[PDB]
Amino acid sequence: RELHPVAPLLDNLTSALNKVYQRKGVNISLDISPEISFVGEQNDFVEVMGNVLDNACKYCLEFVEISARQTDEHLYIVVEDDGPGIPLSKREVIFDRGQRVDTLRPGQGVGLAVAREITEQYEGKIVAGESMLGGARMEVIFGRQH
Ligand SMILES: Nc1ncnc2c1ncn2[C@@H]1O[C@H](COP(=O)(O)OP(=O)(O)NP(=O)(O)O)[C@@H](O)[C@H]1O
Ligand SMILES: [Mg+2]
Repeated sequence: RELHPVAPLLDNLTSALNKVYQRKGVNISLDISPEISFVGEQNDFVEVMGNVLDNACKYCLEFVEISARQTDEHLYIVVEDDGPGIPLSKREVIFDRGQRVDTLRPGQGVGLAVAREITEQYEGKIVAGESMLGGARMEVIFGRQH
């Protein structure tokens, strides 16, 4: 399947988000080596990452960090923020379908339930954890990279 360099896609997403949240002054740092790529449908990668990155910008206090690594069959994108995080007791239910009635602000994404379902199409998943900053750590994993 087609190969998509990750850095440029994340750059496109950040740029769009920097606008939506320009008033908040979120500082988004990226550590994505140039060779890291995503194998699959570009829009799938962007829908998942757009939802996770929008959440980080929305809930952070100021800092958001994005990093990535890849192995032979998997791609790992980690998004960390310095916000309140996701309570231990909620790191499960946030991936289930909820009452998302008209929450369609122009920057809203597909939601985490749908984002996880997309990663599962690639034999992947999304793991909710805690960052060093104490806020959320979301690790997005896509499989089927070989
Ligand atoms: N980075 C984060 N920091 C704190 N809470 C988060 C974070 N990411 C997700 N959540 C929580 O998980 C919930 C569901 O995620 P998601 O499915 O993206 O929400 P949504 O319905 O699309 N609305 P929104 O939280 O504006 O993205 C959110 O409403 C938050 O309560
Ligand atoms: Mg969302």
